Amino acid sequence: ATFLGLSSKQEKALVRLDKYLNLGEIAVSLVTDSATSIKVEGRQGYYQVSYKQPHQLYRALALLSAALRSGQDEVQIEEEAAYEDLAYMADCSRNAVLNLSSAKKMIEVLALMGYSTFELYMEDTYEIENQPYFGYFRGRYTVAELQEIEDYAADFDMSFVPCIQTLAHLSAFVKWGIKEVQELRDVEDILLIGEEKVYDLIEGMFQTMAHLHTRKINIGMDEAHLVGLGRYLIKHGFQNRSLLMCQHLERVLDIADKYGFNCQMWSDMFFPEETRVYLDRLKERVTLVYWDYYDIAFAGGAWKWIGFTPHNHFSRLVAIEANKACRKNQVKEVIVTGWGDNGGETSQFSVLPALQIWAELAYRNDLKKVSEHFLVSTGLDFDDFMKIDLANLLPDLPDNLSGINPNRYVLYQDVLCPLLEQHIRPEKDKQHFASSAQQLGEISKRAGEYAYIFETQAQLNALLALKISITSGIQKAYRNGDKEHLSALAEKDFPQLYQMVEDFSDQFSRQWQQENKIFGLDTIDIRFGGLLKRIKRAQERLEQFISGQIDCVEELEQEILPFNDFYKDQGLTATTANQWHLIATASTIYTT
Amino acid sequence: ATFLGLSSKQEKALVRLDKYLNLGEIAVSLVTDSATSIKVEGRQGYYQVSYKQPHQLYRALALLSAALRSGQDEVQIEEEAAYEDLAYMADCSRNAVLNLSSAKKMIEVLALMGYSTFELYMEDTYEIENQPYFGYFRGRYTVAELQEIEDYAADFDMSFVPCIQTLAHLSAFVKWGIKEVQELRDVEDILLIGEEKVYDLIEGMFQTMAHLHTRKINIGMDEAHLVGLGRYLIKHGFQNRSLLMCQHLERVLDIADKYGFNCQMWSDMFFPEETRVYLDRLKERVTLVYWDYYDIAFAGGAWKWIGFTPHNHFSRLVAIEANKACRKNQVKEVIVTGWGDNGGETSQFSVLPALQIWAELAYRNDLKKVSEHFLVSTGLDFDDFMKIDLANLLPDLPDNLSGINPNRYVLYQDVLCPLLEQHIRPEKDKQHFASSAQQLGEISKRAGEYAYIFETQAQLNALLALKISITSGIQKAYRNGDKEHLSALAEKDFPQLYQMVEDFSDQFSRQWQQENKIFGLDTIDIRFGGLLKRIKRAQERLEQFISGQIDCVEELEQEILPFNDFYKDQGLTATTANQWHLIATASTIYTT
Ligand SMILES: [Hg+2]
Ligand SMILES: [Hg+2]
Ligand SMILES: [Hg+2]
Ligand SMILES: [Hg+2]
Ligand SMILES: [Hg+2]
Ligand SMILES: [Hg+2]
Ligand SMILES: [Hg+2]
Ligand SMILES: [Hg+2]
Ligand SMILES: [Hg+2]
Ligand SMILES: [Hg+2]
Ligand SMILES: [Hg+2]
Ligand SMILES: [Hg+2]
Repeated sequence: ATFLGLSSKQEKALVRLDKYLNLGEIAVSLVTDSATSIKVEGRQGYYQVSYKQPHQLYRALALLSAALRSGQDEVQIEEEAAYEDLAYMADCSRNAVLNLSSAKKMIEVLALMGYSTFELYMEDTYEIENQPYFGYFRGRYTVAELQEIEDYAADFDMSFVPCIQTLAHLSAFVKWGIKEVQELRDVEDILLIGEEKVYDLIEGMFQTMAHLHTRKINIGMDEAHLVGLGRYLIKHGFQNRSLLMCQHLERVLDIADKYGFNCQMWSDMFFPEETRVYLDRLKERVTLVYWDYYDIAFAGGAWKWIGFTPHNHFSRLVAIEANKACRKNQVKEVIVTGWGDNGGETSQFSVLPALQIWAELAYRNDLKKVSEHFLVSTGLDFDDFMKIDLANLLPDLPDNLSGINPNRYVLYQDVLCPLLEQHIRPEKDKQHFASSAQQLGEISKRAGEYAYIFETQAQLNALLALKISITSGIQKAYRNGDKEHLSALAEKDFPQLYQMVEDFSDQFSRQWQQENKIFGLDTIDIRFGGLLKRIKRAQERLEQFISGQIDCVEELEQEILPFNDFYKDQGLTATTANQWHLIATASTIYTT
Repeated sequence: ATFLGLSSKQEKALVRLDKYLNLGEIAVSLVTDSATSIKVEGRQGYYQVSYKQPHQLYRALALLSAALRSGQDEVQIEEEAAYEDLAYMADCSRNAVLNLSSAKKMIEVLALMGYSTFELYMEDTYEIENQPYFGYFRGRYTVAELQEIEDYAADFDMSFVPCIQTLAHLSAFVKWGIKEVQELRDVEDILLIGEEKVYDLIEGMFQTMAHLHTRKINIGMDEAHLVGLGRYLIKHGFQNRSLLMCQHLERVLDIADKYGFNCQMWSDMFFPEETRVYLDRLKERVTLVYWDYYDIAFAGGAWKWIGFTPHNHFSRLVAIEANKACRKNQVKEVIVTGWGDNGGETSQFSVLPALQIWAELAYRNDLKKVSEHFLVSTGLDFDDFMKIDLANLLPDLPDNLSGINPNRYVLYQDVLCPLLEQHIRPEKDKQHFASSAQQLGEISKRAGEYAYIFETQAQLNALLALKISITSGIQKAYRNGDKEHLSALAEKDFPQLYQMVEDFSDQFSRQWQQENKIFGLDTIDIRFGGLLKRIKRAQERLEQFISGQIDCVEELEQEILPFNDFYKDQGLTATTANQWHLIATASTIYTT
């Protein structure tokens, strides 16, 4: 395709986007026009594209590309976006730090979908001068790295917003047993309000970020129960948390003003006479984000924080209702969040379908074109990609319940002491995982550049089917005194499970290294390594029982109880279990 | 030996103690006499033994046995013990639950040393009716088990005291995501003061213990910072912790009175007008224990809570000074504590030397006979046994600093990302571990029934020497670009280290199963498994660097910082690091 009206910047962007767009030998002319967000009109090889914001050029061209692919000659497309800003925020704080190459790829995909803004969630994963422990061995971003990511987004006329923490959720930093860190602490993951060394740290934070072009930052500042209740209380006595939050936020905003920043934060804080007055003054100096995944921006969820497998389906359900509500309430700004809770085990690209869904709702208020446009963004079929969710999609789950994550807890639970066993239907769930493995093995064959993430999932599902088979088989066979069936498992199925887990670690490690810096993979080595050792223990214990070397396997004599009652009121068998250390063992492991 | 004056009970005890005592063909007559704790007098095969308390018969006979072994014919021994009660408390709450056979062996050894009382520290590791999650998958003791242990001690005229928790330090119980448990919580490891369901639980505790003969119990009740600051504060607003502690303790003592129990607790609490008055009333209803390991009982330390290797040497140093001070202040009761912090990795029998030390100080006020008497108790040489400490006994450490535990952190630290590296002297420490391995290999050959614990230590020390060699070798070789030296390590030393770690897990597992119930070993499988997987990663990463498949190993490019500054003021290189999850990785692992 050839163009008239391009800037040199747009020329370079189109060189980068060429592999995605298949515009062919057509002629395109560009107009800037704020009558509508996007307009595409033309026929017989000559098209005019108009956009309101420059970044919207790239979605307009995706719509053109899709329309032509559909075999249209005549094109007449018009879109008025509901939101002035549409952002995607990746988590780089949960062990998985997006590598620069992956950040670039994501920026390109977001450009094509219509996002205006890229955000990174960094608790401690950016360098601060004079704070060598901050992000120590975490793969923290250098200033040069953050600049490179920012500048790459700016090349597509996209904005960049760092999402940091200025009070709480700094657990990876505050663990260091060095005075210059411990003196910054209130309690648990919370910094000490009123400590000048804490305000020194926070100025360091802004000094790092002042090296970027952006002057928009998310400072966190959500409310935590224990704020003011640790070393603060010892220092100062008890104080109204609202009052402390007010003290702290003013200090932070004064630092931010010094570096020219505009601050966004969670609304919580703003849900005694003189503190109410303080509150009303501060609210005017900040933008608020209202979160819900299940002068106000809305934060929606792209579900990739529940283990190894995302929930694009659930994301779609809530996106549809959230979009209605945001429109009703004239919301100007939406941030789609890609959290990574408790180890960052889910692919950074696992939620491309959810991302396209939100783009479509924002621009068209429907999903009528989601497949066609997703094909431009990814080169793949949307329904294929949506099957990435399968390890969570147990047959007959209610579709409106969140967090149900058997992908993770079936994997990590013990074999001899299976804490989640009563939440598993051993035939029904096993057959689902077995079938899912087959479906994903086929998709991976046609997934191209994304095949690697489908391979991980195919292997997980096959691993889960066999793990349930062996685990539930042992419980039955042991209860019924069937040493013959136990010997068979020990001889054939155990070595097969062990090998499958090893192969799964090798595949996951390929996925991780493709997407993330190497830092953080180590926690997963530990978890996989522990699982392997426990599988081996299970085999060994059974062998000793079969051979008569022990008279019973005490693990298998224990009554198993429900793991939690989170979905007891809804009557589910499956559940949500999303902390590895509570899934893997009933013993102490972190505690003293 | 033949006896006059024995009860049938004493007859049975002497049958059990026969393998330890080598009295030969002598004649012994027994007298009860409170003029002194113990008296042994006689010659030419005829001896008279007098004791004040019945249990002291067994130490008296140990002293006789030792005196005869020394080739004495004429014996004239007299001892006046400084303390009316001398107790040993084993930890059964840190993952390692002493099995019944080991409890019996320990009781026999304590009898011979002169202890009056055996205690078990059980946070959640005893069954409570109607609380199925309490001790769930922990190897909690049944009532029948606690009875069997109590009765075995009573057979030697020894008392039994359960040491439980009635407010805090219930972390393994409160983690269960079930309403009937979560409703019992204040915050972290702390039960909810003022919740009637909490008082129901505590009555369950006493109901279990009321099945024993003993009516002496330790209820814990130490002070915790966050008492009253979690769900309590939400329910009730802020309260003076002293006042809450006072409210709670009265309730507990009222329950205890109902079941006939006398309660001991930590003194902390007793370090507004009307609360001071409450305090003074409650103090009269309880016995207090004053702790220091570094109407008042003293709790001394037998150091076995710092990893895989004890510190009998440090225990001796503090025992000597603590004994002086307890005598000066007319203390009537001493409890030697065998804590198991953070996984119970140290042998339950690792501290027999410390135990004999305290017995000797209590009965003789010196250690002049420690070897001779220890030979009766264990069948082994005291100085041999003291070398069990070697993995902690780095040359030139100051002998008065506690917790220095390179046995644990050299083992668990990463290879690619060694967080404790600056606290290691790679030649000096490695040579110490190498030599220690040799010394312990020789001792194990002559250790008899205890050989297994020396084998564990010999293997640990050899493992540590090689792990330092490889780890520091990689840091040097990588910094100096020496891919040849890296290839050598990958080819020879890595497989050797991996095998040594596997063999060490197999040996530790034999030690564990000898001493403990199977529950808890699983956390150690996880830790060992993770270490194995990280060793494999290290090899793999180096291989890819050597072969040119990657251009750098980013892990090895990081500046290493000190791990902590705990002993910075004293100028040490070694340190104390005693939480596995902070040693093994800088990444998040328990956090969300
Ligand atoms: Hg954000
Ligand atoms: Hg304020
Ligand atoms: Hg506030
Ligand atoms: Hg919305
Ligand atoms: Hg909304
Ligand atoms: Hg058994
Ligand atoms: Hg105790
Ligand atoms: Hg009171
Ligand atoms: Hg008190
Ligand atoms: Hg003492
Ligand atoms: Hg003392
Ligand atoms: Hg590199």
